Amino acid sequence: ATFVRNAWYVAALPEELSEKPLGRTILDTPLALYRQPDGVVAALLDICPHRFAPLSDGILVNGHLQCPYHGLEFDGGGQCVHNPHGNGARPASLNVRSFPVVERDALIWIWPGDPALADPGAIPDFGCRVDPAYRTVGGYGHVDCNYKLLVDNLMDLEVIVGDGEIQALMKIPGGTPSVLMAKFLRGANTPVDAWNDIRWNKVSAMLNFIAVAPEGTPKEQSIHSRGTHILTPETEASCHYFFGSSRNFGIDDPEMDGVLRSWQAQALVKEDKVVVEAIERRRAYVEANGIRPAMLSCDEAAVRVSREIEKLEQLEAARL
Amino acid sequence: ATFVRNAWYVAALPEELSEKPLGRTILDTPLALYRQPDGVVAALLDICPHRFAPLSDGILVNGHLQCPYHGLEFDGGGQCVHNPHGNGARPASLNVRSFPVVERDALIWIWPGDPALADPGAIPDFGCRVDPAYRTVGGYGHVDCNYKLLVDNLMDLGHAQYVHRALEREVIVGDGEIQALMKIPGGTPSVLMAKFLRGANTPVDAWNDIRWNKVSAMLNFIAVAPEGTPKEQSIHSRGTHILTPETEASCHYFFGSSRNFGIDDPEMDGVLRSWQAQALVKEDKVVVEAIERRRAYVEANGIRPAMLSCDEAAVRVSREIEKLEQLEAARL
Amino acid sequence: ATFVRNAWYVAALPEELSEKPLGRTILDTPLALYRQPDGVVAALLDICPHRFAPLSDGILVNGHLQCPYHGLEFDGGGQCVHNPHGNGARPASLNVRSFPVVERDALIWIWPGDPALADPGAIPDFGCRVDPAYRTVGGYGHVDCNYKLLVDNLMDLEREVIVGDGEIQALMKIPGGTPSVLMAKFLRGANTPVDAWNDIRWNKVSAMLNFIAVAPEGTPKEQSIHSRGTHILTPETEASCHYFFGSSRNFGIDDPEMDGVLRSWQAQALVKEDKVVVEAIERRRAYVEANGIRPAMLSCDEAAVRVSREIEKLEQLEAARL
Ligand code: FES
Ligand code: FES
Ligand code: FES
Repeated sequence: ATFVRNAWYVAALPEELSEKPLGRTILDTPLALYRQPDGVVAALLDICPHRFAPLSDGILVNGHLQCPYHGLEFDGGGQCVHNPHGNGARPASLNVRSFPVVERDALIWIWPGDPALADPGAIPDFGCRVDPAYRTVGGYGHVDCNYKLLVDNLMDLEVIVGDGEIQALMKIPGGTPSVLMAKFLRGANTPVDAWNDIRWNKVSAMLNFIAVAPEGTPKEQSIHSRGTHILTPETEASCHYFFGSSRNFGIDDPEMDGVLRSWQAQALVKEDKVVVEAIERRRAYVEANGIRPAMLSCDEAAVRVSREIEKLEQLEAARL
Repeated sequence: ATFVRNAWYVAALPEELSEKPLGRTILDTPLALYRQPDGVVAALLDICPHRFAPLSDGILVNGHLQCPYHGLEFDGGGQCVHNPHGNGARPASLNVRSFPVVERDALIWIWPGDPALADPGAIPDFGCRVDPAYRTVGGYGHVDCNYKLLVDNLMDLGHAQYVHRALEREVIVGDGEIQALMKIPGGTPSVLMAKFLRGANTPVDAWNDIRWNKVSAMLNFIAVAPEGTPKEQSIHSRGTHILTPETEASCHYFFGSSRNFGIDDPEMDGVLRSWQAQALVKEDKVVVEAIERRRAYVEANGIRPAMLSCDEAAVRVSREIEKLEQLEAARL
Repeated sequence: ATFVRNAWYVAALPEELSEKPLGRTILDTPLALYRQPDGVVAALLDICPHRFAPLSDGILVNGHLQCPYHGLEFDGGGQCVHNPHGNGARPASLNVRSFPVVERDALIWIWPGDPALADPGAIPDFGCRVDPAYRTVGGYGHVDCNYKLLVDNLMDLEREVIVGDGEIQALMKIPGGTPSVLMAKFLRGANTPVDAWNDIRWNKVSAMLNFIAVAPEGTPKEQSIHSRGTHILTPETEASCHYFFGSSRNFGIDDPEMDGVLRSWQAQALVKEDKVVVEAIERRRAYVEANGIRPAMLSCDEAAVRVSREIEKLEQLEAARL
């Protein structure tokens, strides 16, 4: 596959991690993701340097991940800290590869490329996920399609182009009938404007803005929800979906939490998950013939994000 | 893959189609087969020209199939007839391929190859399925084997279906049509078939004929008659046995029975609608599906089949099919 | 795939075979295994010479395997003995390949390569399996890993490694010990201070026989209370294999309760937690091969490394011939 490795991707949501490691594949790389007894998240290559057993099937022993096959022990940095055989010796060849991980904005970000180039300044800005003004709920979903098809889906219903960031803004005075959603509709009564924005950040992290407000008031003074919609490639033809909603209205609604923690309700439904997986199963045919997609007006935002990913995939491929 | 695309194939039975589209793959081509408001059947490539969503998961909107992804609308010809986006424009690139589809003899025929060569006069004659002189029942079956294995099985020496237990032989070969004939005067095993025997009582003649038409469409003739009565004035059933490749290693089987006996017998309809009784026994599906899993081994070693006496008709259908494979492989 | 075809491998346990044929694949070769009316075991290529049907889905007709498609009949040599078609003629083109098979030591051995080199004298010695002095129990397992990984797993006086011709032995005596020399099942023999042994023998390609022993003080190794475990692997595909496991013990011969706990034989030929490691190692093969990733060997690996490289040398010899 052709992946963009020198970039931050979400590998998990913080609640998924524990002292029991989680095995998850990121850009065709099996990682063992666990949280150390002092709370710091580690990401080790899920292939023991000895005879390749899966570290993610082990447990922590004195805060060290102990391989379930023969008991080599590893720290968050990948250094072998205990060898229970023979002279107990730990040459450098017993170290497992370690990945940069930064926990920020209720997200576990990982750098799968050159670990020396990992720069926390490049992590996309998702502060609303930790903002006490917002109520943030969400979850995880696995999808059997290449990540770019869900990037299209999400970049879909003014387009500003920046460096490693793209914005697709739509302001809707009144709409086709009423430009009010059921959750927004109960807020006020006087005539309203609505917004439907989404921001794309380098590789495949996205944040939308769904808003309704009386008359023509500050966009930020509206009743709104910011959607976390982040994709991380799993294999060339599969990916992980991290979705979440940060709402500023009816914050302490235990009922609203239920519908928004649903897979079909916050991200793509059953017919919407079926569309991307179904498109993916049609890839071999469209490629075998000369079948290229037919663009419409509503595709400008998606096409520009697609071209940014294409540039990045070619630029890294040029390196190797 | 290796298919003979310039030929007519059955893609569905009429009763499978309605205004809710059916997704079916024919010779590695995903089709959406649906019936328009006036009942006329359309056959579109199941890949929307926009972002490749499956049209078969859509519905009709004012009689037009609307893609469930972004709402483009198509007519029976694949023409884009509504664009709900932007200036609404409908350039030619928003057309989806349409395949020649002809509903005839209670079968839904499709031409999966070069549409310029699709000639409805070439569709094999399965008239007995609409002949009010006959009672016609049948159904559908899917099998995990290359279709030629089920064509071999059906062209096999005096081999009938389970519900059909019991001059001599003759194989006539023509252009894209083969007939393998058997007349059994009086017999030695049995001349009355279990389902037939309730016709008359005195000693009889028996027939077991089968017709093959270009690429995998077959119609057999299982017959019983007293003494020496006209072959066509006999008690008989015309069996519809049509195979359509799905993938290189799987296929669709459309089986049917056109009988002139027990026309108003619903008990008889039940068994003849049975896929193991009429088309393929469970032990035969296991053999053919098992042979398919052996294809990689026999090809990797040099293993060619050793033919017997009971194989004359099938080997000829096999060689006719192969020539057609060559005609297409040469063109491109 | 790269297999060692000029070698004996177990294809089954005798109780798996009967007059009902068994389909099993050995080194990418589909076999039909059945036992003839006189008890003699035959091994035919599971591909009928007519139209490639599974012979293994057939039945015996007068001791001859009858193909379930069209009824051809085969004897133990693969010879077609009945053709129910036409003039009944049976040209040689209707014979199916037959494989050398030798039933020995309650094992079904097969030579999947060149039949001209098949020498029953090269079958490894597993006599304890038929020794009336021993009580033998075991079974079968299929595992989704290349067989070398379960040879690695199993190859893992103090610890001494003996190397012979097509034979490697890894011996361990634990004199008295410091952790424990008493095993849970063994402890109910003697009680005053004890020695323990854990040896394992590997014979060419992938047949292994271990020795688990416990005995008081310093008594003869052959006079200990012990079990000789059968651990034989046979490749199925590039990435799957058959596991034949067994226990031949000299203690509690007539104990049917004892038969039960050793038939929970996850303990010697680890097959539940141990199936999980090798299948997981196998699923990582594409990554470790795609990068230049080689295993880092330790002190506990001398036996495994020598057996692995002998398996490797034999693979090259055959790839070299062709
Ligand atoms: S083999 Fe994984 S730690 Fe010894
Ligand atoms: S795929 Fe976009 S309109 Fe059908
Ligand atoms: S395939 Fe075995 S006899 Fe026809």
